[PDB]
Amino acid sequence: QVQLQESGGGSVQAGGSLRLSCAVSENTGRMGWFRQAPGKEREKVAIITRLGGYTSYAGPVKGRFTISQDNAKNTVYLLMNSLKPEDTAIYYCAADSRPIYSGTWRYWGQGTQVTVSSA
Ligand SMILES: [Cl-]
Ligand SMILES: [Cl-]
Ligand SMILES: [Cl-]
Ligand SMILES: [Mg+2]
Repeated sequence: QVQLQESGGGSVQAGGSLRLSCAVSENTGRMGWFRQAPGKEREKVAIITRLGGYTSYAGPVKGRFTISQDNAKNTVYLLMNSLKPEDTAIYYCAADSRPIYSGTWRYWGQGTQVTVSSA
């Protein structure tokens, strides 16, 4: 099995930044970040291959968030800039060695809450 562990969640002022990280227990072919707003379908945020140069982003975070990886540490990061209230959600990482475009991901982290507020 593969285990995953997210870190770096919390609450921040709108317009601020966060950086989520995800420890993956062993080498996998792909890794991704997902988010699930209240009552809503879980959605792709950003995905990455371990070896290629491939990344893909959800439209609404394109150009604000960046996915990156540290291969030596088996860690995947989600740098989140210019945060908006609509970025509020539980953020999860996932990984496996299924083909890059596959809709189902075999191994999931625990999630962490992200709350963005204007106040
Ligand atoms: Cl920022
Ligand atoms: Cl797999
Ligand atoms: Cl699941
Ligand atoms: Mg999209």
